[PDB]
Amino acid sequence: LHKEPATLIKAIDGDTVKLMYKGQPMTFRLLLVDTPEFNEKYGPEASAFTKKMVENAKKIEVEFDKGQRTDKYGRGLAYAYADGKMVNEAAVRQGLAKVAYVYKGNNTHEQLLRKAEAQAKKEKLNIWS
Ligand SMILES: Cc1cn([C@H]2C[C@H](OP(=O)(O)O)[C@@H](COP(=O)(O)O)O2)c(=O)[nH]c1=O
Ligand SMILES: [Ca+2]
Repeated sequence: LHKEPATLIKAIDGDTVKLMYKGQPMTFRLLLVDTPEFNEKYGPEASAFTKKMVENAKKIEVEFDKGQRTDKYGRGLAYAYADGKMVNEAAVRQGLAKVAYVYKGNNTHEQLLRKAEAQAKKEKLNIWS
């Protein structure tokens, strides 16, 4: 896979963010994860975690997987990086996202993220407390 440039337009919630990619505004949905909705338990904490990570980054990048690059709602589907650190992984590692929505052929980082979930669960963090 390849990292590509993007810039933050606006944080949205734990697993979606609005970015400018190739000069166009897009909502991105993070691959392979599910955060609680803002209205649910840990939702506000997941939103705040992803907001801080993307707002504090000097450099945002997106990395598309091998399959679909957009979903049925027109959201980009990607791995997002903040100063080199994967947001999708970091939210799972802190127990603020579950591994989810693992579709065949857009699942390059599945094992990396399942290892992060196992660690968060062993630590009883957040969702796993
Ligand atoms: C993450 C992901 C979500 N989606 C779709 C499945 C779900 O459809 P439904 O809306 O019909 O439930 C929705 C979940 O996104 P949210 O968790 O952002 O609600 O997005 C994909 O199609 N591909 C993906 O990789
Ligand atoms: Ca969600």
